[PDB]
Parts: sequence; structure tokens; C-alpha cells
Amino acid sequence: TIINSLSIKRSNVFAVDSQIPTLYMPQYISLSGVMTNNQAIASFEIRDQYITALNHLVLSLELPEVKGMGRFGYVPYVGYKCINHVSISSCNGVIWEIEGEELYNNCINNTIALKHSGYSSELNDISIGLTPNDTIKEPSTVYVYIKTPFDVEDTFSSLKLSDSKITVTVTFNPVSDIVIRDSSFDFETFNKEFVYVPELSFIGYMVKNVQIKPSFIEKPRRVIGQINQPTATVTEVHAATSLSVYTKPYYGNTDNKFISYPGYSQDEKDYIDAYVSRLLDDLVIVSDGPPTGYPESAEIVEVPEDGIVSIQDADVYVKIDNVPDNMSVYLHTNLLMFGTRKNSFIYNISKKFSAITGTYSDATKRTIFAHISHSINIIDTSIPVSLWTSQRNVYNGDNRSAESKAKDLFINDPFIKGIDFKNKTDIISRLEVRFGNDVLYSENGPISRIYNELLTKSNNGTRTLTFNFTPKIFFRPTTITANVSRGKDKLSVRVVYSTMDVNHPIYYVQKQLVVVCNDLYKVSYDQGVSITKIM
Amino acid sequence: AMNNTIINSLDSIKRSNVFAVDSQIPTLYMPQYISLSGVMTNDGNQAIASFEIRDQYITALNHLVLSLELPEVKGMGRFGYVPYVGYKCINHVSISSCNGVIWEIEGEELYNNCINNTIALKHSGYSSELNDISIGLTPNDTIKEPSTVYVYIKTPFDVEDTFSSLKLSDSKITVTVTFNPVSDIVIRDSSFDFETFNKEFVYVPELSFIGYMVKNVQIKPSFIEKPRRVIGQINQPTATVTEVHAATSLSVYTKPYYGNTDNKFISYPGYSQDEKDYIDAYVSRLLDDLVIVSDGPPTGYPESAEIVEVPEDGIVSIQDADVYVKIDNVPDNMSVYLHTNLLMFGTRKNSFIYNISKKFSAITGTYSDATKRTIFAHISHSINIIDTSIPVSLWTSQRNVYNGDNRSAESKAKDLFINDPFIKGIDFKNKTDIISRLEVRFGNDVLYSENGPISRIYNELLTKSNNGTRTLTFNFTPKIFFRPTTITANVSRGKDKLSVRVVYSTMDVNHPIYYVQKQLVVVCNDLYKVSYDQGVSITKIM
Amino acid sequence: AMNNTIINSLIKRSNVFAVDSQIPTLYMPQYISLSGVMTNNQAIASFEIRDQYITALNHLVLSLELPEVKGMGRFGYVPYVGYKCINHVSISSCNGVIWEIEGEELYNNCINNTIALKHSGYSSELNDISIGLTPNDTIKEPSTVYVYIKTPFDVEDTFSSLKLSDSKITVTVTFNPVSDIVIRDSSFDFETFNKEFVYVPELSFIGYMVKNVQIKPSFIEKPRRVIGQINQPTATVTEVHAATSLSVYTKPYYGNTDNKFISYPGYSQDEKDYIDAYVSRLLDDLVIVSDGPPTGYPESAEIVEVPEDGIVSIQDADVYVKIDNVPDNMSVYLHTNLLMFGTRKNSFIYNISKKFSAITGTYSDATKRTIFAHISHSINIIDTSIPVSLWTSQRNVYNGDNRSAESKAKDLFINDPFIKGIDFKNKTDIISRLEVRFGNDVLYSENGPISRIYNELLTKSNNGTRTLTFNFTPKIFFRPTTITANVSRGKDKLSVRVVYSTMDVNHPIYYVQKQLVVVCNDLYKVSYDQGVSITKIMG
Ligand SMILES: COc1cc(OC)c2nc(C)cc(N)c2c1
Repeated sequence: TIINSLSIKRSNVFAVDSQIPTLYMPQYISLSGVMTNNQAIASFEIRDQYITALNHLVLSLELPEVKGMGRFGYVPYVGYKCINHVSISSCNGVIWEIEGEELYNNCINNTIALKHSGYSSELNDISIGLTPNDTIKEPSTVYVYIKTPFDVEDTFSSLKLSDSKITVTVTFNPVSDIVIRDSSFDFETFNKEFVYVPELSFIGYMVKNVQIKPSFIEKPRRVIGQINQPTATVTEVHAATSLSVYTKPYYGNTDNKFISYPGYSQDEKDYIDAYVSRLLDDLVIVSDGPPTGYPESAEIVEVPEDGIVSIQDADVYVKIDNVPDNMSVYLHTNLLMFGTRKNSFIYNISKKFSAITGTYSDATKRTIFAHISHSINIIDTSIPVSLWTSQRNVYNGDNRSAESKAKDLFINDPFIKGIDFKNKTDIISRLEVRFGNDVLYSENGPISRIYNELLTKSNNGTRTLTFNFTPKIFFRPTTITANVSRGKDKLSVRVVYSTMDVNHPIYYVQKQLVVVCNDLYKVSYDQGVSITKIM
Repeated sequence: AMNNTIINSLDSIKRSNVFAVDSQIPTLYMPQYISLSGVMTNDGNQAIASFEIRDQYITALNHLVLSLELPEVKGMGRFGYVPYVGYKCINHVSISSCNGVIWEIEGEELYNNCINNTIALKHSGYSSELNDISIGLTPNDTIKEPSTVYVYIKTPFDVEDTFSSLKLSDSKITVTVTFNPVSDIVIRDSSFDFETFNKEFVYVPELSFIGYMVKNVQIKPSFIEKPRRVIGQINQPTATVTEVHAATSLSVYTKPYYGNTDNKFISYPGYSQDEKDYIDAYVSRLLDDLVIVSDGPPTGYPESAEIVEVPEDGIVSIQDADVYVKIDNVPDNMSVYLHTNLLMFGTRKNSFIYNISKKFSAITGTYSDATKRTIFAHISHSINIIDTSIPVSLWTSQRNVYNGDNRSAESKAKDLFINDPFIKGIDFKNKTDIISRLEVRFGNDVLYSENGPISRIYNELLTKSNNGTRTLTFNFTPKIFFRPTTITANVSRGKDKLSVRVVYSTMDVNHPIYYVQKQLVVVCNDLYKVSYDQGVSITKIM
Repeated sequence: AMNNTIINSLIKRSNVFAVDSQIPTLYMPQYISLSGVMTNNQAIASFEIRDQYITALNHLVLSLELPEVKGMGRFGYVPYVGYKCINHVSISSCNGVIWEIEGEELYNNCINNTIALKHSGYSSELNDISIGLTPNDTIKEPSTVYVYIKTPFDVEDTFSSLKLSDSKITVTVTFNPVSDIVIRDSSFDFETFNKEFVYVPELSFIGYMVKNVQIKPSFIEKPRRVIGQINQPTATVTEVHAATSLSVYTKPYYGNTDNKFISYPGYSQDEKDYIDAYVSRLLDDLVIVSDGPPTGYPESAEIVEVPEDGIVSIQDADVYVKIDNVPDNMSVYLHTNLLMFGTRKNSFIYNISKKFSAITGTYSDATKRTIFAHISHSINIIDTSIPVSLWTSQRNVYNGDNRSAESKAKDLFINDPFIKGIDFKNKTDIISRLEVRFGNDVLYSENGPISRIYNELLTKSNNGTRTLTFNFTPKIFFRPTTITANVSRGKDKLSVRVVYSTMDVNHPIYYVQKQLVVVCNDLYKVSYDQGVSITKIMG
């Protein structure tokens, strides 16, 4: 019966003519560099007569042993966060360069690349050293994959350099960015003694009778707008393949100090749970007589026999078992509060708790919490302490114990986007992109970001206008092209940020609009490597 | 720097250049994300949204994403959304032109096509904000906050991006979406005012797509696979697909039919959707009634219930079954009781018994003086995913010679209606496989037979999905660039048909799951030709 | 409507908006399963594939019926049980072998295939250590697992398929001893299990009925592996004439041990999971609540009563122990040398008890046992991967295993054949320097694992190996780029030298034997003139 279901020319899908390729030989080449210092710059010169092509740059980084006292840990993906800039240049000048946060953005979907850059509990959990000669973190090496457009189709897209001298340059962020630390930590010494120790590897190709043809290249150019200004403009846009827009926070009006940090565990729930844990130290107190050692502005109340404390309309159920007879259960009813006028709405972190149950330990003399019912969110965990106690706040603001406040952590991670530590909250309410002075694209919802995430299979997308839907390398990229006489040589982005009540500390986080334009360049090989901005 | 060992190993042959490419110039186009509001009709009385795409400068399109605004939910009761709510709103999608339907899919088959796309799934609505069962306490309590979800209508026009795009230059395309009843996409208890909710709820859709404006487009015809689904009669282990002339694939699976029930269940895990999560939720709900600490016999259980005091050694023997219960810090005036027949089923008056209490072996915990409740520490049990998937109706069916549901009234109050339209198998995780043998017949000849789900193994293996189906794939030829390889269900030897026969596993007449009715679903992908002569038109290959 | 600015912004050109749908070869695929012949020393299954209507095949999937396991004791299956059953696979024709792979290399090839791994057996039903209580109690239910025998014939689906038109193909599978795939305690009757156990396999594949097939030759990579002698940091691969890649890794050798370990996490295979199972097993003896000094421990044990202070000092190391709700007639004791190792008396000591910082918990009056709340410790993956044998080694001047007899009874034999490194997660990297010589000249040397970094990076796998990849050319459509021999200059061999990093002679892990593994992928030419044959390229 099958013989029934089975004249004309047909393409063979059961055999292929195995073509003989170019004769080449690859080699993983590692090379130490020159480190020079203001900011730290590593330079790697690649000049070898027998290296014909290269791609897949990996910068390795040896992190020191960290000994002393205080709490200290590394930002996630520390390797990528070390990099402020990378430039690939020849004797004819720059071939390609990228900003560190955009390199991170391009590799943010490479899970293996991310893990190699430094993502472990050994690196990213906040360790604590107890003696001035105690070891906080052990020495370690991380690997940063410098993704470049020369890796896209491997040998085909490789950087050709036969009889050219190419120099890879890495500018490093201040070590302050890649470190999360306590006050007790001697950052002053650390900053002083720490140096970047880098080494650049690449896959080099020795090619016999190489046939060089020109190619095309995309270079992301980044523009940051002014603080709290909701627009940014990219000039000299003649051949752009895509345009991405995102917001980033500006923490310069603060001390960059936050109450809680989860460590290696970076899920939204983890960020929340760590916060709740730090708050719970002061939120529920078991003591003999009214608790001591809180600001006078604190309003710590004894829990009634019903177990319910009413903070305005908010009811909080607190039940601790095995409390000593001489002790009572107290609730800090305004652990953190913010208000801009005396007759305003008030943001009170204690009101975000509904139920706190646990058990007192006679042996260890502390409370062990069992079930916490609350409505703490990712934003609460991302509020700089400074904002709780800003001049705008008519209250004291920070009513924590000094013991709690001491454990606050400085975080200066340079790649934060949004207003929360997970980039969860979307604060762009409307988006308008103008090419010249005409509106090119507008949206009320984040449909450009939905398509971004959808089209790239990523959970970390951005509002992105992609103009190239053409397979890269085998075709000249499709671009939005400029008319210079009509004035269309600029891309202006303007947003309308989403509105919220002025009595939330997060309202006072300063915002910066980031616009990234991918310009098309042509890579030429007449008398060395050279690039040319398509116009 | 390059080792000299390499330099030596490196004349007279033609070689392909593998270090450079000749960049071809592509068709001149410009893409644009276009969104569209639509026309809403509640006559079909189902709700239907229609979107017309007619623009001279839109030459081609692909990647349809339908957005949906979910409202604020205020009131009293427990309420939540099924996971991937957006996909569960869709009962049907049709893409049609002036010459008629070009492509249409059933809502459940769109979902099946998108199950390995985790991003498409997250976008459709998957969060603890959306899918955890929230509770309102006052008639003005907010249960759910308003939200927008985006559902990716995967089409054959997305497969090869611009190449597979639907060309429509000089045609008017209409996308029509039929919506399932909102009852399907909602999980709620009895306290919730669904009657009002259902009345006030409206679907608010908006269709986006990637539009392509092409200069001097050179249009060529292509081919399209259309999934056609057939559902067999209730509890019948056969289904037949007719008019099969050019099938690229054939998929088989089962669905439960809960129409003989109220669709109410004892427990639901919420956002956490792991098999372990479904079980843990169930055990948690039972434990409220399974072990009681009271002064004197517990009260407010049916007279049918058999609550026993736990002996000093901790062991209650329920027939052949032993259950170890030890609760710490019990008051002196109180005792520890075990509900020994929380849920039980039997078909004859003194025969075998399926009794949920007997599936626990160990229960330990500590009584809390402050909260006047027991906190469990470790539960050893043998509850499975099937137990968590039994409609309550079946516990109290006429077929049951016992009372059946001997839980407290308080427990029964927390039961939840679940009407998710895309359930497969007989449990909520589609874990239990009830097909023992599968046969596909074209006429009297067998085309394929299997004892294990090796067709599903190949399915998941070849498509990198952890959620596959028993699938006979006939086309292994690269799509879009080749005409798909198809099987024909003959034409001359009578009718042109594929009939599927399965052998269901045999199950106990005293387990409730026996009475969950099952339906066999067969899905056939027919090959169609998409022609663009004088507008877009399709033709079933025959 | 396209926004107005776009419509304004818009030579030979390639069409990217329609394509010429070509008519492919006329074929018909069929999922074929095949029971085989079973042969026994080693267990061998054979499958012959000869059919008038099967022209080509690819995607071999081996089925495995696991029996019901009834009886008493603790028993479980290694993760990816299906892959761990396979000791060798060979595909051969009347002209001889076409392709063959060792079980561990097939596994390595699929280790980033999450579905293939899941299909082979990765579940709590399979990989959690269940316990049987009655001689007729069910420990494990019957189950089927599916093993994807990835071959070079799957790279490009129909294009790379093995053509067998008018040939008899034989797939042969050699099975490891079932001892390898099972994790069990002493109470389990392995003796009966092993006698009654049989491998029940079935080979499936995708077959193609092809009308007028036009066969052309192809190329194939065959992974050949060389294992070095125990603890030897060199190995050599001879007759290297056209290699596409070269990989190096380490394995432990547990022949000096009974293959018994104190703890196993079960299905939960995260490194933290391994540690928690260990710490959990230790805590049974580590903190004891009894009326008067604990009983039933070796006389060698040093159990001390915990002071009212709560701090017990074991040499420089302090251990804070506080258990709530301890009965009045009972005290809290700390076992201060649960496991200890030393090679000389009055020397350094490796003491597992000194690795705990804090132990808090609460005693249960109802169940007469302690429930631990918080453990501060520094147990690491290595501690969890030490054979019990090594604690009670002749090298040890101490007793070593001062655990209760109850504890020691619960220890589990593990004989998983694909363990890498010296710890159960391959976490510790013990190669400090790597040198590869082609002939006698140095081809590659590295001081960090940059070759592994690149391996993982280029293959999107988090389980890579130090690997020298020579072929960066797309498979199937091109002849693979190879490193080529100069047999004339002696350059027909690949020699690997490592410098293992050394460890403290007072840690038990120093005494775990290690083996160097080298895997060479040789290029062969597949021709189909008068049946299928392969030919080793000798450029
Ligand atoms: C869209 O870009 C393509 C498409 C293809 O098929 C239509 C290709 N096919 C082969 C064999 C090789 C390629 N580089 C290739 C690239």
C-alpha cells in the first residue's frame, strides 16, 4: 500500500557535494597586555605575520584574594561589569568599538558567556570577614566574551588582518562599580590595592591564499539624555539597522546605599525575601518592657491579646509562640515612612505586612519567623536609603535600629536599568521616535519590546525598532536611510514616563533615557583594514 | 605566536571561500510594527473580534500578536486566571481575504504550537499576579489589578521571516478571533460573584503585526500546512480523519470531558505549576481536616465521617493501612484525632475501598498556642497527580456507595471551579499516559503502530520540546524552500481516510478517576498551496 | 497605514520576500522499532537493519525496559540511567564498521541535549533513593527509558542520513554491568537483583523509502578515546592523520575503594543538593540529645557535653550548639571527630566536625528526636565525594569513621561510569597545565582552561572539556578542516601532558585515583560503491 503513494526534476535532499574549503589552521592565542592608568586601560597589540584572521575575543580576569573585615561580594556577572569600553583598532583607526553596557546587553542572552564572566555563590554572595586577616573572598579568574560582529558566521565574518596591526583596548570601570560592600569594609584600602589583571585570547586563523572580499558591520552608538529629561537625540543617522530605547536610574543624589541584597540568588522573590528578612529584625521585637535603641520618631506598639495591631486601616496579625512571661511582643508600626506634607498620604512599610507568626527560642534568645504574609514588592527593595530620609520627607523616614542600618550595602552596579533591581517595572508610558522632524513610530504600550523579546527569544528585551529583517553577512543589511536635504539626519526619541503618587520614595529616583543606534559600516581591505560609515 | 608546527602543515585545487562572503543586495523594503483596534460582535452568543488590513503600502505581513486588556477584579471570593490566560482566551483564529479563508487554527492548536516558546507563553499571562488564586474580603476589595497580555498568533508566515511573509499587496486581509467563554480562563470559588463578573466582562483586543512595505515585490507561490482537528465520541477509543490527500503530519492525544461534573476541584496550586506543586496544594487542603486537635471529639463533620483518637503509640490502623501521627505541644485538655475516611469511594456495598486517608503514612507537627492551630513538619504520603485532578462531583456520585466527601463544610467552601479548555490526559499535568497501544489505519492496512510513545519521543526529540504529542511526521524537508513531503490517504481504494484506534489502559472501578470521561483528539496537517494570482487564494493539494 | 515618513524613505537584487519552492526527492519516512538479539561476561544486543524499502536511516533511539524492583533496602538509578547503560555502540556493514562510539562519549555528545537527557531517565521516580520494607515491597515501578544514539547521520537530517540501499546494517550495543546504573545500600539484595536483571532493549530509527536515490559520498567524524594509566599525567594517541578536534578530561578511579559513599542527594543534583544530603546524614550523629553520654559509638569517638555557654572548642575551631526544648534529665552532646583523617600522629588533622560553625534546633518530646533549624558549616562538594573506604584507609593513623553503626549502614554504593574530575559535580579543576604535542613539537599549551572556556562558549554547553577544535567549517556541506600529519617528519601522533594540581596529603581526597582521558576525532570518507564503506583520510 505504501508502494502506491510512491517524470520531473527534483532537488536531492539525500546527498550533498562536500566542497573543499579554504586551507586554514585555527589556534587559541592568549596574550598579556599593557596596563596604564585616571581610568585603567589595557592594550593588546596583535601583529603577527602568520595570523590572517581572528574572532571570538575572550578577556580573562584574575580577581585578587580579599582579606580583612566587613561584608563584601561581587556584582553578578562581574566580568562584564568591569568593562567601560572596548575598541578594536588598526593603524587606519577604529574598526569597531562598544560601550561596556552595550557589550553586556548583547551578551545578556548568552547564558554560558554570562556564567563565565562571574556568576556563583562564591563570587556574588555577600561574604563577611571577622578579623583584619580573615579571608572574605578567595582569588578567582573570570572570563568575559567580547562578542563582536566578527563572530556571527565564524570564519566568514572573521576580522581579516593579514599584514595589519590591530590593537584591542579595554577601559575598565572603577572597582567601586563591581563591588557590593559594608561600611566596615575598608574600601579605601581595597580601592588602593586593587588592580585589574587582564589577558586577551582570541581564535586566530592562519589562512593559505586568503581571498578577501569586503563586508558590512553594525556598531551600536549610544546616547544618554540629561537627568530627568525624557528625550534624547542621535545625530548623523544615515544607515541604521535598529534603534533601542531604555531607561536607566541615576543614583548620584544618593549615597548608593540600600537596606538589603539577596546575593547570588537573583530572582525577584529572592530580592524581596532578603528585604523582608532585614526588615523583620526590627519589625517584630520580643522584649521585657518597651524596646530600646530606636529613634524617638519610632512608634513601636505592644501587640494586644487579639494579636492585631491596627495602623490606620491596616491590620497586622503578630503571634510569636513561647514568649517569656516577663516579655511582650512589640510591632514597629512605622519602620520606614515617607510623606511630603503633614496632611498627605503616607507610605509606611509596616502597613505592607498582614501576618507575622513565629516562635521564641529560649536557648538562642531570638525569634524564629514561620510565615510572613505581606505585599512587599521589587521596588521596595530598590529604594536607596537616602530617599527614605530626603529633605522632601517631613517625617524622620528611617526608624530602623542602628544595628540594622549598619548592615546597609553600597551598590554601584553600572548596568542597572529601570527603577527596580530586576528591571521589572516599566516606567515609559508612551514612546515617540522622530526621523528628522516627522514621527517615525509611536506606541502607547510596549509593543516594540514585546516584538523584541518575541523575535529574539529573550525575557530581557527593550523597546526596539528593528529595520533589518535580512539574514546577516550573506546580504547587505536593510537600513532606515536618511535624506540629508529634507533634514532627516537625526533620530529623536521622546517618552512620557508613567505617573505615580508623590508620596512614594521611588518617585524621586532620577531617570536617564538611553538611546542606542546601530549604524552600518563597510569594512574595506585596500591597503590595510579600514571602515567607512555608509551614507 | 602561532606555533610553527602549524606553519609547516600549510595548492592546486578549487576551494570554496570560507573566510569571505559576497554580500547580495536584498529586496528594498521597510518594516513597521502596526497595531489595530478591531470590530467586536457578540454574535457567533460568542464574542468575535475582526481586524481588516487594507493599505496600499502594506505589501506583506507576519508575526501577529493579539493584545488583551484584563480588567480590575473587585469583590469577594477567591479568583485567579488559568496559566497562559491569553492563549486560553482564543477559541479560533482565521486569516482570510476577499477570496476566502487563507489559514485558520483552533485555539487549542495555536497553543500546542506555542508550547515550546517560553517567551510567547510568558507574554500571554504567566505571573503570581495573574495566576495565583487571590481572595477579596469586602465588596470593594481588589482581587486582581488590571493587566495587559500579548498572545503570539504563530502562523506559517513566520517560519522564514520575510521569505515566508504573507504577501497581500492588492488584497484586503481580515483577521478574525473567536473568544472562548471567560468562564474557561478564570479559576474561582463559590463566594465569588461570577454571575456579575461574566456579565460585566468584555474582551478588549488589539492586533499588532509586522508590516513590510516592499518596492517592486516579485511574488512567488508557496505552501502552507493547516492543522485540522477531529475529536472522537466520549469514551470511544477511535477517531477518523477524512479527506486526507496531502498530510504533512498526524498528531494524537486525549482530553478529559468534565461535562458530567460541575468542574469543581478540592485544590489548585496557583502560579507554581509543577506536579509537586499540585500535590503539595492538595495535601495542604486535606491536612486542614485530616488531623484535628480538639477538646473532645471534633465537631462539624458529617455523621458519615469516622474520626478516631490517635493512640499513645501514634499509630492509627485504617484496615491494612497504618498511619503514624505525632503532634508536639498538644494542650493537656486536648487530644489528637485522625479523620480516617476523609474521601472514600466504592461501587459495591462491602467491596474494595479507595480511601484517601489510607494514603498517608506519617504526619508530624507542633501545636501553636498563640494561633490555636497545628503546624505540620513532615508528611509521608502517596498522594499522586491523579488524586489532585478528580472533580469533587465524582467523590459524591451515585456510583459511590459511601458518602464520599467527608470533609468539613469549611473545606468544601474553598473548592475551586476550573474550566481550562486545553487540559490533556486525565490529570492536570498530562502526566499519566492512558494510551497503551496506538494504531493508524488507512483503510484496512496499518500505516503505523506503537506500544510505547516512541512517536512522542521523536516528537519532543526532533522539536526540542518537553511537551510533545504522539506525532507521525511525514515532512522532513526544509520548509519554505521546498515543497513539503506528504503522505496521501489513497484516493481510489475507496474513501480517503485515516482512522486511529487506541487501547486505553484498564483502571479500577473503585478509583474515582475511572469515571472521568476521555476523548481522543486527532490532528491532521493538510498541505495547501498559496497562490497570489489576482489576490491571495489557497488550494488544498489533492 | 505605514507612517508617512517611511513611505518616502522608499540594480540586481536577491528576492527575500518569495522563494522558489523546489520539488524534493520523492521519499516516505517511517518510524521503525526493532527488537534485537540478546547475547552474553558482557551483555550485547544486536539489531540487523535490512529492508527492500528502507533506503536511508538516521536518529537512532534505543528503548530500555526497566523492571519492577521488589524487596528490602535502599535502591535508586543514576541520573540519565539510559545513557549510563551503554558501554559501546557500533554501526557496521558487510564491509566492517561505519561508526562506533564509547558509551561515555555518546553521553558527552548529548550532555547539552536537555530533552535527550530527560528521556534517558531523569526523575524522582527513577533517581531518588527509594526504600523497600517488606520482601515483597515495591521499591521502583517498571519504567521505560529512551536513549538518543546521536550519530553523524543526524547533523543535517535527510542530507546527512546513512544511505543503506542494498546493504545490511547492524547496530550493536554493549551494556555496562547493571552495577554501574544502580545506587543501593547493603540491605538491598543486589546479588539476587544482578542475577535476575536483564537488559530489555529495542532500537528505533527514522527510515526513508527513497525513490531513485542519488547517493554521493560524505565525511564523518569518529571519536576515538585513549585512557591513561592511573594517576599518570600523560597519554598518547597514535596514527593521528586528520583530526578535527582533540579533547582532554579527567576521571576518578575508585578501584582502591568499595565504591561506597555516606550520602547521595537523589534526583536533586545541584551541588548545594549534594552538600545538604551530606550535612543531613552527618547531623544524625553530630549533635546528640540523650540522658547521659551517648552509647553505641566507637570507643575512638570523642563526644563532649555542650557547655551552658553553648560553645564547644575543637582545637582552633569553635562550634556553637543550642538545641531548644531539651528534657531536664537529658543533655546536649557534640561528636567532635565524626570523621577524621591524618597520616601522622600529633600532626595536622582533617576533622569533619571542625567544619561546623553553628547548629541550632529543637528537640521533639513526641518523636524523641532533634529537628535542626539552622546549620552554619563549610562542607564542600569534595567532602561529599569521598569514599568511606578512604576514611578508614591504612594511610590513616586515626580510626576515621566514628559514625554510629546506624549511620554507616545507610551508606550507598555508587558506580556511575561517567564521573569526571574528583568530585561528583566535576567542580574542582585538577589540571593545572596542559601541553599537547603533535609528534615531538609543541602544538598547544595553556595555563588556564581557556581551551575549555572556548569549548563551552562555542557549543553553548556548561559541561565542556579542554578541547582543541581544528574544524570551524560547516559540516556536511564541506570537507571538515583537519590538522594533517607529516608521517615523514614523525608527525603522526598526539601526545598530551598535564600538570595536575596537588593537594594536602592529609585530606582524604588526595588518595582518590585519577585517569587522564584523551579523545581524538578522526576524519573518515564515507563511500557507497558496492555497499557502505568508510576510509581513514591520510592527508
Ligand atoms: C537565508 O540564508 C541562507 C539560506 C540557506 O538556504 C536557503 C542556506 N543554505 C545553505 C546550504 C547554506 C547557507 N549559508 C544558507 C544561508
